[PDB]
Amino acid sequence: YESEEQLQHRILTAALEFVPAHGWTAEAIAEGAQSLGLSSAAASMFGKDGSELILHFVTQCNTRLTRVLEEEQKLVQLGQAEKRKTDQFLRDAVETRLRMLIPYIEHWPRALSILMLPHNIPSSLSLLTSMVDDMWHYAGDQSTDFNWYTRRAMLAAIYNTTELVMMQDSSPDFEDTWRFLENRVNDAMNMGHTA
Ligand SMILES: CC(C)=CCC/C(C)=C/CC/C(C)=C/CO
Ligand SMILES: CC(C)=CCC/C(C)=C/CC/C(C)=C\CO
Ligand SMILES: CC(C)=CCC/C(C)=C/CO
Repeated sequence: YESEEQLQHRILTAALEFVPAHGWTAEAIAEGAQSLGLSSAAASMFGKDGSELILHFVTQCNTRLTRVLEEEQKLVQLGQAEKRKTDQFLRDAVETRLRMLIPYIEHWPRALSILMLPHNIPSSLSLLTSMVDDMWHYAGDQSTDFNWYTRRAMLAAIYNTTELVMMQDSSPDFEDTWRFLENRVNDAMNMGHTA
């Protein structure tokens, strides 16, 4: 027994395994359904342009991030890890989140162009905003903050800038991307005295 919303969630999760081979397409969705033992006809629950699969992927990545940040916070509470200052915390959080893209990196510029279509932009912006909100919550944010916008605008700019750099990066294990991110974070957290 399971609801329709749950059923569609499970199919789209399974479809992700096939995006590397087939792109953000109905074909990936149909392979996902079949990999679960359902009919390929279950792809007909979804559109053809890939928007639902991509938005599903972004949401899932944001959920995985919060679970990672929760786990890391628990290590801190048990005395197994140091509490990181904000610059290192943010660098690690953005890296954790962007690494989730590595298996899909050849397809990620295409996904970004689809997330920017007019009918997707409100949802893509909500998801970005929720992501940076979450990151700041675990970085130690207070419920009430006069710097609410500045913090989120800055962190969104670091994230998106680094994402663009990563789509050009051929260095081993994206070395050059994480060095860029480190510099962007260090400069944003100490903007008054940057080079
Ligand atoms: C603020 C503008 C103009 C674009 C950002 C919206 C966008 C392209 C989001 C892509 C997906 C993303 C970065 C998700 C993070 O949760
Ligand atoms: C690759 C495509 C089609 C779009 C790039 C995604 C965006 C919106 C990048 C701009 C984000 C940025 C560099 C800073 C925050 O606005
Ligand atoms: C774009 C901003 C600042 C917030 C997301 C818009 C919104 C309230 C969506 C409801 O799901």
